[PDB]
Amino acid sequence: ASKRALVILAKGAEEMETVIPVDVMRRAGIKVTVAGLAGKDPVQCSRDVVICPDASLEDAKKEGPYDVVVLPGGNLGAQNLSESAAVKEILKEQENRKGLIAAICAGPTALLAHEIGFGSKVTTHPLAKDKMMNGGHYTYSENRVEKDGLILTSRGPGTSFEFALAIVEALNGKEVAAQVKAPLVLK
Amino acid sequence: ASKRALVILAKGAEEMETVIPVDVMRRAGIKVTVAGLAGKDPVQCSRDVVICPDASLEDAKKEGPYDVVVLPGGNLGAQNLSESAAVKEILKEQENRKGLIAAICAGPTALLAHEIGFGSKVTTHPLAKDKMMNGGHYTYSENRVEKDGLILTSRGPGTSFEFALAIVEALNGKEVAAQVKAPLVLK
Ligand SMILES: [Cl-]
Ligand SMILES: [Cl-]
Ligand SMILES: [Cl-]
Ligand SMILES: [Cl-]
Repeated sequence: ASKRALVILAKGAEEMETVIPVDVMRRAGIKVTVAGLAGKDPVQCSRDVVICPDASLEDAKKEGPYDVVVLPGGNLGAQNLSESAAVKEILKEQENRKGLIAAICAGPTALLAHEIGFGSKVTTHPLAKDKMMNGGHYTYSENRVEKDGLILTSRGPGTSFEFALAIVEALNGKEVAAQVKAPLVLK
Repeated sequence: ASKRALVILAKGAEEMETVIPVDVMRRAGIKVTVAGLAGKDPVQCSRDVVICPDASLEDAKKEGPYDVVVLPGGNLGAQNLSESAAVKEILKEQENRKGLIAAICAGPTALLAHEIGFGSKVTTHPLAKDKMMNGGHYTYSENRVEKDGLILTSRGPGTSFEFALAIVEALNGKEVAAQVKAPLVLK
């Protein structure tokens, strides 16, 4: 069976950090559900790109479990994720079942909000470090992608490909990640 | 007055090559219109991301002229662009007024189809080289971004940030491009 990914899409998400992982994961043969936090209506992202989700989160969360739960960044998107009881339940269940959780840019701050993965080495966007580190519940890294067991984090739009390929490597292995990578013309 | 960009969005466009330039150009303060080739309805991109355009191309083309016309890639998107009389008219008018034309991945093959910028040095995705070079009307480059006067081309999803920043540099200058670049956490 193919691996499955849930990408939780909130108003104010960073559209690059949403689309790059969705696209790359689909290139890797992962079945990706783009789930709208607020419902099935189109989502206005941080830079005004409007993305139509595959499903509401309400519906998608009934079709679990997923091999990865992905949290895009965008400050306002991440705040929305941080405020959601549905997201809290999903991430706690994912942590409890030892499933991967992946978050980029400000996205990792939603892990703090929901008390997920404390003790992990993490990265974030430089501008999100102080938020993430409030209370000292994580150990900070400046690596472009950081993975500490089942918590996978990354820094910003420019690390999105590396983040997505790390997800692919974790789920489908190094060879699939290398095969997906080559046609992308990465630096 | 701010500079203005028209991004022409066709079914089968590469969503990363669509969203990265839109987002980066908006970060640079460019007024970007995402124009749907087929009309104002949501567009299903190559990897099934669905993007809602700002306007139809029919409508957006009445609000010209634009400082840049941007053609995303995606093989099926580029074919759609190549088959469109509306796109032909837009690109011919843009070339005639010495305005920038920017195309990525397979996107440059639409320049061939519409007989735009012959004699220019161009790049494309490696898999689109032979299509682009049919007839020897361009000189090929393996540079990640190529700019020959008002024809700006680039290779693939992984060169999208460099492509977008080259657009920004051309329109708003080197300092604005460097300022936009820094928060992206590029390699
Ligand atoms: Cl943001
Ligand atoms: Cl290739
Ligand atoms: Cl394609
Ligand atoms: Cl910064």
